[PDB]
Amino acid sequence: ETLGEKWKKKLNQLSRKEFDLYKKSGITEVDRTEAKEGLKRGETTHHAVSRGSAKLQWFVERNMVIPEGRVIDLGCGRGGWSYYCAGLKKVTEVRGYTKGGPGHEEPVPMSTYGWNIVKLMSGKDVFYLPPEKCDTLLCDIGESSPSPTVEESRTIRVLKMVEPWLKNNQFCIKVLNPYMPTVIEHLERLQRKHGGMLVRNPLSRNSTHEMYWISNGTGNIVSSVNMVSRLLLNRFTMTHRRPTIEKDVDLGAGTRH
Ligand SMILES: C[S@@+](CC[C@H](N)C(=O)[O-])C[C@H]1O[C@@H](n2cnc3c(N)ncnc32)[C@H](O)[C@@H]1O
Repeated sequence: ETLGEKWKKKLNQLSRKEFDLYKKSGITEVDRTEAKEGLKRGETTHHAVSRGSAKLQWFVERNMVIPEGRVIDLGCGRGGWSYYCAGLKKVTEVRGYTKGGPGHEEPVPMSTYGWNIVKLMSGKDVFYLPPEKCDTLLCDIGESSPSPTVEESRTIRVLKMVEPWLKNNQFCIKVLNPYMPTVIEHLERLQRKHGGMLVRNPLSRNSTHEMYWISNGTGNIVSSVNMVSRLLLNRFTMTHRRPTIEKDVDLGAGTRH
């Protein structure tokens, strides 16, 4: 049994109180108060539509994925990754796909900087989408469950779905459950063919073991995964540490050339 699986069982043992104290212990998170207030008033400039704009920003500002050209955003939800990429100088097109409907977030229209190169499309199940030419492949799909075997299957399905989109392009792909042995085997095969590394984002909650497979990096996958399981296990053992609060992103306004 893996370190990750032991973490999961401990997480499933927690009360809602213990869980709520645990999920943010020691993490980093952005302050959404201003954005939530302005979005509630219908403002369409400056605000990120979700915490996701800041999450992708963390990887980009570290050169782990460098978005360029035609960007595909699989599972875009409200659009936080798509709107963020739309303001980056090398990006020329952003196409987001998400399921919508009951249980799922719908794209939110915005006029943040570069909005004119974004098209977000709801009613799209990516597991039925034919792959398209693109220079950056982004994917943030993976629903948590209390069952890690369910999570194993959802993770493997995503990795099998993304591979035909990958053709010597930039990428950032969520790996919901990276500690199950079968997932490891797949990731190791994928890194051999397409390179990259798995990376833990500091803005991810302790309630998920998600890691992101990014195109610009090298490293040992098993080692990076076990380090996260050790980190998440250690955070059970202490009284809640309040999260390191950071400033949310300002996505600006206006068209781009
Ligand atoms: C964590 S959210 C992504 C957030 C987004 N990156 C942002 O910045 O706001 C994951 C999204 O994937 C969508 N999703 C889940 N399964 C999907 C599927 N099979 N096809 C398309 N979208 C899916 C969910 O509805 C959800 O909106």
